[PDB]
Amino acid sequence: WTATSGSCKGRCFELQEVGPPDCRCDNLCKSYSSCCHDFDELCLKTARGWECTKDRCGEVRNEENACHCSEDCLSRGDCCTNYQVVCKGESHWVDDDCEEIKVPECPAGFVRPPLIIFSVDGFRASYMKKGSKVMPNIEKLRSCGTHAPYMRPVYPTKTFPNLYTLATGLYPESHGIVGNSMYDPVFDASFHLRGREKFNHRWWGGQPLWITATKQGVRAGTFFWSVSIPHERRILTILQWLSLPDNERPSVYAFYSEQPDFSGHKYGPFGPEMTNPLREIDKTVGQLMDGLKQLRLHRCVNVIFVGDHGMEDVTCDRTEFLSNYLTNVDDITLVPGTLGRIRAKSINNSKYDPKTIIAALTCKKPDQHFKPYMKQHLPKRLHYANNRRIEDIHLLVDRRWHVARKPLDVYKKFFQGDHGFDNKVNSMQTVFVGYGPTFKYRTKVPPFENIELYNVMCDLLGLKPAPNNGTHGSLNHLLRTNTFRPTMPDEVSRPNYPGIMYLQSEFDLGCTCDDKVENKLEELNKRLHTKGSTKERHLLYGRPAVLYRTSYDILYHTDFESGYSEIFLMPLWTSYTISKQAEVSSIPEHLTNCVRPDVRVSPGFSQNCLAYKNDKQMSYGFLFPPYLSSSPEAKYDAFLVTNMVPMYPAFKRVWAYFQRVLVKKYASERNGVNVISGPIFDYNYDGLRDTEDEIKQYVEGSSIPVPTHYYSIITSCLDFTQPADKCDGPLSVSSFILPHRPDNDESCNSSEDESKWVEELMKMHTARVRDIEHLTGLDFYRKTSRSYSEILTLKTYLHTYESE
Ligand SMILES: *[C@@H]1O[C@H](CO)[C@@H](O[C@@H]2O[C@H](CO)[C@@H](O[C@@H]3O[C@H](CO[C@H]4O[C@H](CO)[C@@H](O)[C@H](O[C@H]5O[C@H](CO)[C@@H](O)[C@H](O)[C@@H]5O[C@H]5O[C@H](CO)[C@@H](O)[C@H](O)[C@@H]5O)[C@@H]4O)[C@@H](O)[C@H](O[C@H]4O[C@H](CO)[C@@H](O)[C@H](O)[C@@H]4O[C@H]4O[C@H](CO)[C@@H](O)[C@H](O)[C@@H]4O)[C@@H]3O)[C@H](O)[C@H]2NC(C)=O)[C@H](O)[C@H]1NC(C)=O
Ligand SMILES: O=C(Cn1cnc2ccc(N3CCN(C(=O)C4CCCC4)CC3)cc2c1=O)NCc1ccc(Cl)c(Cl)c1
Ligand SMILES: [Ca+2]
Ligand SMILES: [Ca+2]
Ligand code: NA
Ligand code: NA
Ligand SMILES: [Zn+2]
Repeated sequence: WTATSGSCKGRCFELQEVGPPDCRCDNLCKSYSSCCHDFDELCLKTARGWECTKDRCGEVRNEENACHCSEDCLSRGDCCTNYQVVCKGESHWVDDDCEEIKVPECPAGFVRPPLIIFSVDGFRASYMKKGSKVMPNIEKLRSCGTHAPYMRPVYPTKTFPNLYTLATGLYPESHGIVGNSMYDPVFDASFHLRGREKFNHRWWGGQPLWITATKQGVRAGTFFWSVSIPHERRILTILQWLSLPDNERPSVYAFYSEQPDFSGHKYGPFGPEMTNPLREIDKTVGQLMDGLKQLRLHRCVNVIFVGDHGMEDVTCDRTEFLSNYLTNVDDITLVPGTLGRIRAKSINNSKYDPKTIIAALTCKKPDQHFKPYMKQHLPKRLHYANNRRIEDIHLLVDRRWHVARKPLDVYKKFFQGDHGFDNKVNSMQTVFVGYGPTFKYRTKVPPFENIELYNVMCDLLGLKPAPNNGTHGSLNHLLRTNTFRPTMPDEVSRPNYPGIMYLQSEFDLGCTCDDKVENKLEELNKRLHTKGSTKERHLLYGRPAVLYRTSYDILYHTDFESGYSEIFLMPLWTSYTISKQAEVSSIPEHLTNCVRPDVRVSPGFSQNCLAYKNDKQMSYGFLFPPYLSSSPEAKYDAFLVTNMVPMYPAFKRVWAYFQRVLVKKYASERNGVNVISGPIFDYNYDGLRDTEDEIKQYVEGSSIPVPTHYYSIITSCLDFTQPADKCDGPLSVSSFILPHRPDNDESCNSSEDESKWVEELMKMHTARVRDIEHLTGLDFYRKTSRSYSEILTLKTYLHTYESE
């Protein structure tokens, strides 16, 4: 109940919402149907439209008007945005030459440059080039300020998850807005874009920027807008708030546009009907900039022009129906469209079984346009599993397609565009431009992820960010000033450096090796290798730091270095360099089943071969590949028990092809590569290193833990004219986190030769170095010649494998 018979007189667009049942006059009152009776008359004036004209100049103030052209309007802060142009002979902001903003040029009383975030729904990255002739204000922001060619949204590429990620710096699994529609089984409640459940604060986790600001004494209202307030009124409201007295004036403002998304769903991303919405958004940017110019704020405020996601061609004929795969379709609930989420229709149905649903949806049709996953099996780069609102069964939908439960859902529900797909898909990429005194001038920056922007907005406002998933400092290169200068994290565990401490006969591991193969010259040589004489070749960027408490040993060898965990009985990391000239060899016949005790490491802290013999499901692989040994003699080191890791035979197919074929291909293409590989344990799918007591699976009868994934980080010189091991400047990286699965059901073509499917798998599981850091508690690139912020940028890089 609202007592709507209070009044908005002197209260229009108040920033502090008032409490029920009192009537409201803030920018969200319409959403709650709680505005006072006179809100439209007083706060939504439209008389005489939005523009000054020659005849209005110097008019007697008429309080009925939408905006003013009387002489007093500048001091009232309520001129139409083109007032000075029409009436005072000024130019539009867009017609002024760009001039570098070296310092804030702000009116007296301004404590800091204000931040204005201008969010555009569905603004696909390629609009910035393709629409540039019809968007001159946006083109001036872009060309004169700091821009990226695109910005990567989060998955799913839907509105609410991305806008709330922009506000919090958090992945959707952590802030809790995991889709535009959600069911929370603990609350037993549902969230939808339409309706009121979404007003309940219990859905919205993390700390959005307006709360971060408010807590730290910086004034800031929410970034939401009632859809029915026209854009011209939103702009005039912002300009009015900027005219408040110093003690009352916010420091952060948000404008939101529902375009071009609204039209893009109707017409497709490049429908001829799309030109006019792009023109109208550009006109709104022009109103804002002219308005700022009038207030002498156009060289004071920092403006961010940012989108939530792009838009793809999608029509209802490209729909897959679950009723064509499942006999039991009425026993499931599907959240449909550009992603699928499946759960049981009834919690009382004891015959519901996820394994049978997954199997019925796996590789059933030749050109099947979706792929089912248990959520823990989704690519780790999506960070889309650790929330009870995310159903266990997920469908990754191909770009341009939908999935639905039954055909009647699609015709008893027009459209030509949609979004929501994998966030690496080119059509889903969106936009970032920063313009103002704190951003750089005429500067292009590489693409980056939208999770990084919260920290930068905190930096722009002098705020300490709440804990988030950005890597603070990784976007320092966007900024002229206010950079954040992080220190590297402190190493928590220092390594042991064991020498030869055990005799062969102390081992009873059930292993064998034909290595009894028969010199002062070359014996000192082998000793030096074990002491670390080649370490500068194979550990190019320092050893990784271990950021938690544990017991581990550094082991040196001719061809590779490793950090060996006495707790997990395997390396945490193994590092090796492969030059462009390196030669690939075979595992010799006499060494096929060779495993050798490591006399530096106790039998008690070693794996054993008998466990692998007994475990009929589990085999083993090696982290440093024997195929890339530098010599027949060095090859023996590759068969050390301390280089062994547990591997399902299905996974060994993947791993062997990567090691035998792809590493050398990369070294050939990149002029040498340095590779760091290792295991990952994430049994609770939280994206974070498991402790020993979280491990759900061991090699049968043993204490050897089974990794959930295997990673590799492959580094070389950005200037590929220099070899990876003699690189003078910036680095180039690609990484992956491959799921360690006992089948290749994910790869529908896995019956074919590995050259037809393995690299496709690896691309799907591409990762940032930062993702591996979270998953391992290791910190890489500790010893380089590069600035720490540059290294943070490198750790956030994702190699996406999309075309231009
Ligand atoms: C991305 O960045 C974020 C932000 O840094 C990272 O997330 C943090 O990760 C931490 C570890 O997972 C986690 O720390 C836990 O916090 C518990 C207190 O949590 C509440 O308070 C905080 C602070 O205000 C708040 O933010 C939380 O918000 C979550 O929960 C509400 C729902 O109530 C949601 O609205 C909100 O969206 C958010 O949900 C997300 O996080 C929770 C986990 O907290 C998930 O379950 C959700 O699915 C969702 O992802 C909370 O309101 C604290 O109690 C925990 O401590 C327990 O565990 C530690 C382990 O160190 C142990 O030492 C303690 O003893 C304790 O154990 C006891 O409880 C156990 C569980 O019941 C029990 O089993 C034991 O036996 C013990 O009794 C823990 O410290 C932190 O909350 C989140 N923060 C956020 C915002 O998500 C994230 O990791 C980053 N991602 C990557 C990939 O890097
Ligand atoms: O603006 C709209 C549509 N719209 C319109 N009217 C609304 C009225 C109320 C509320 N609620 C206020 C109380 N509320 C909260 O206070 C929670 C959010 C932060 C912590 C508590 C829960 C949410 C949300 C909306 C809303 O979405 N869409 C654009 C947009 C802009 C910024 C962001 Cl971040 C997002 Cl996700 C979406
Ligand atoms: Ca959107
Ligand atoms: Ca974990
Ligand atoms: Na076995
Ligand atoms: Na397969
Ligand atoms: Zn949309």
